[PDB]
Amino acid sequence: QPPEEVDVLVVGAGFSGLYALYRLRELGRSVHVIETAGDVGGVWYWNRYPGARCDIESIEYCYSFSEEVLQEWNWTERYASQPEILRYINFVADKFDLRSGITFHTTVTAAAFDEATNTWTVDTNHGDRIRARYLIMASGQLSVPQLPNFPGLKDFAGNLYHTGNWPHEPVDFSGQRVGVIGTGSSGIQVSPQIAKQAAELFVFQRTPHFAVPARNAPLDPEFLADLKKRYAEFREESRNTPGGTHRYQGPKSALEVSDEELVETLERYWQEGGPDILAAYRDILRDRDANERVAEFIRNKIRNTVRDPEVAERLVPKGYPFGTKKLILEIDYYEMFNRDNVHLVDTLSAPIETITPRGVRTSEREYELDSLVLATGFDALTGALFKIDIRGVGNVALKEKWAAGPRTYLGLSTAGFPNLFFIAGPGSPSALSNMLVSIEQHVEWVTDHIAYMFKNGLTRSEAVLEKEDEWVEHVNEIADETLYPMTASWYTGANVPGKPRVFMLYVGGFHRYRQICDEVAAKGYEGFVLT
Ligand SMILES: Cc1cc2nc3c(=O)[nH]c(=O)nc-3n(C[C@H](O)[C@H](O)[C@H](O)COP(=O)(O)OP(=O)(O)OC[C@H]3O[C@@H](n4cnc5c(N)ncnc54)[C@H](O)[C@@H]3O)c2cc1C
Ligand SMILES: CC(=O)c1ccc[n+]([C@@H]2O[C@H](COP(=O)([O-])OP(=O)([O-])OC[C@H]3O[C@@H](n4cnc5c(N)ncnc54)[C@H](OP(=O)([O-])[O-])[C@@H]3O)[C@@H](O)[C@H]2O)c1
Repeated sequence: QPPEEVDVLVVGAGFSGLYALYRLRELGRSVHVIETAGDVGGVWYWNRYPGARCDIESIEYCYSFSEEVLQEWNWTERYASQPEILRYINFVADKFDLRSGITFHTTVTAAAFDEATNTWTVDTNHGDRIRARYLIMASGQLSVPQLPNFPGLKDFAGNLYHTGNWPHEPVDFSGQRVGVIGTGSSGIQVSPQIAKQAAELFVFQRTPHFAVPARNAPLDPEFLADLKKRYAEFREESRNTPGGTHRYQGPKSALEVSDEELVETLERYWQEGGPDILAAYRDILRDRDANERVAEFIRNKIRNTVRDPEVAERLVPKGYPFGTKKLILEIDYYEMFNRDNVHLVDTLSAPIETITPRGVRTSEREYELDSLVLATGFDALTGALFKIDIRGVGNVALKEKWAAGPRTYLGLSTAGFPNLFFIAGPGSPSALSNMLVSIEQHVEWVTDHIAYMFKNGLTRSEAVLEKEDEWVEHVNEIADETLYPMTASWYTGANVPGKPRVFMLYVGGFHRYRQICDEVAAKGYEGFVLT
């Protein structure tokens, strides 16, 4: 139940928030968190759908700031399930007594910067008004569920769910005719789970996403114990990579190798599982012909997965470069379509016309359903800020500054909004990275800066408008040497009608981005106006 005056206010208590809280306390600053949720966790509190699971190996997707935590915590599986990750987060929160720094059940609704006093005034739906010198937005990247765009949702007679705001008490689909709309990551995890309770499962595909097998496995406790001996060293290796994990960076071009070496090299990634295929050859993101060679191996893998070819070809991702939507790890998802209580409804060929109260009508036919699950993604990267009335200098709304796309210096800050910091968001590596790496560096960097403002008795930090401008053109130029901008993904805002179609992330790799952030801090925060 919030203070009235705080050195730094933080929004959200997922990985970013909790680290921010801890580190700002270690730095002898007053600090408080405001969080919509009932408890700590962010995505891992929200997304309790059955099947929810990490894409990055447990040993990678975790904090490194605390040596004790590395030592004590025991991961059990190659990819943590959501409850295990939530346990981890609750564990870390207990260990550093973080909850006394967090007001739960409370959404921030506006914030306005008082040029008179170099300070932010932050409002909430409960009615609290807090005044802070610095505002840290740790409100995540995928934290505002997107409904799909059509009519008669309100009308549906059965039960309705978004994966991203799933109920707390487990949901029973036993006996039910169930429909899932969305075959993203969330769709692909949640479906094989639902398929096991329900009498009939209908899967509403628009564009096929690319997925490879996770080959999850138990985590050998010998190996864990071993790794613990050199944990910090291992983490440090992950921090000096483009992607923030131990993925091997293929030195070769997917064009230079023969077909035989191609198939044989990719068959090895396929047996092993996980995302490392993305970096099998250096030019898979940089050259349509390179990418198409990998992409085709994948599609055949998918064809040979499903007994019936008609069904199989509808599962085959067509239209766009492999790796340019999030690459998805599947567990028994394609196998699922062999079960005869599962049906793939292709909405490319037969659009969804409306939801009726009895279910879902396409142009071809209607589908009667007792339950319907939306796995339809999130208003991404900007979604969550946009729900807060954030006003900068001159009373400029950020919602408007950014209306043609996010405009940031390093992603960390935007000009015209002193003392405002975005954690792991547009302008930065963000979700193109093991996010615990992207997130730890940002918190470190932001909180170093705040510590350093206080050390030097300064009170106003602002990004310089031309540097912001130079940063944006830079983010776009590098995006444009890759294949990313070419496709409609949440990365480009394309999953939301009317959202400006810009590739929003920094594609240079984490290591490079940190280097830049470091040279910047080294020079007294070049590109900021400090007063
Ligand atoms: C299902 C799912 C799985 C994921 N898998 C991976 C993965 O495998 N690897 C990876 O690297 N990343 C993945 N991520 C990306 C994910 O964003 C990060 O890994 C990380 O969990 C993000 O944490 P965060 O602190 O940035 O914010 P979030 O965990 O998104 O937390 C933000 C918090 O702020 C709260 N909040 C938002 N607005 C307000 C408001 N106005 N007032 C008060 N509170 C507010 C939200 O409720 C939320 O609690 C996944 C994302 C999803 C959605
Ligand atoms: C770690 C891990 O495995 C994990 C697990 C879960 C999430 N995550 C992370 O969060 C991000 C989101 O993944 P997600 O599943 O929640 O959402 P998505 O990826 O945006 O796909 C939305 C889906 O719904 C379909 N769709 C959208 N609108 C539609 C419409 N109007 N009509 C009909 N269909 C509509 C849309 O169809 P299409 O043709 O591509 O627009 C697509 O099928 C991920 O990338 C990860 O970063 C990670």
